[PDB]
Amino acid sequence: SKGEELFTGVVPILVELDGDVNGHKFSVSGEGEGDATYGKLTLKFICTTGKLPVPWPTLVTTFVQCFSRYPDHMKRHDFFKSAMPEGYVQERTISFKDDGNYKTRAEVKFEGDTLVNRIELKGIDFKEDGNILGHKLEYNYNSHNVYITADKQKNGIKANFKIRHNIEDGSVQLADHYQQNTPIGDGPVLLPDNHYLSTQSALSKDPNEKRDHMVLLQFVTAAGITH
Ligand SMILES: [Mg+2]
Ligand SMILES: [Mg+2]
Repeated sequence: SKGEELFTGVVPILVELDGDVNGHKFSVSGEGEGDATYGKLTLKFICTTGKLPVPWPTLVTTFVQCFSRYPDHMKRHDFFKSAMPEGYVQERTISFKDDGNYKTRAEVKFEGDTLVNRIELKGIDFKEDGNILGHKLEYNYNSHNVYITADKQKNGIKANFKIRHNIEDGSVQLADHYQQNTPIGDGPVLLPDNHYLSTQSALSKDPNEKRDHMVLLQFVTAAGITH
């Protein structure tokens, strides 16, 4: 298909986010590459405004599910690649249990041969010394299942999942995710049967990088459909 064919090799990625969380305004730029053949992502993000005012882990899901590996027998269920190159809008509400929420609106599309994710993020209702604004979350990341369903009147998809952020005291900060995706272009997209994406992520630091930053290595496989 046109869209899937754009992902058979290594594709460079750019991420650009502007955020406002409880009036703390910040921006992040990221770069790296994806290899959807292996479900593989490598990205490095820089906060360009100084110190990031929320913990890096809380932004991982916001910072390109077209790089998930869809098994061959599941090709017909890959909405994300089918919207390319024109792209899709991706919107979420991320509800941090007993704390505030993020609302995000992003557009994921090609600019030339580069896959771009441009995001606007708004966070409200955060506690000044909760786990987010108080920076109480460990610098690590768990493995999740992203449950996808068709959203036929939008010509797109929805997703619902729970992200678990470990807290430095050993507890966990839940971040409920609700997601909607809508194609931007006029080409045919794929409306999938129910399925999920199996995720795993590893966070690290670049020892020579003195700006506030995050290095992310991520592997994602679509699953839940046998034939
Ligand atoms: Mg720049
Ligand atoms: Mg079917």
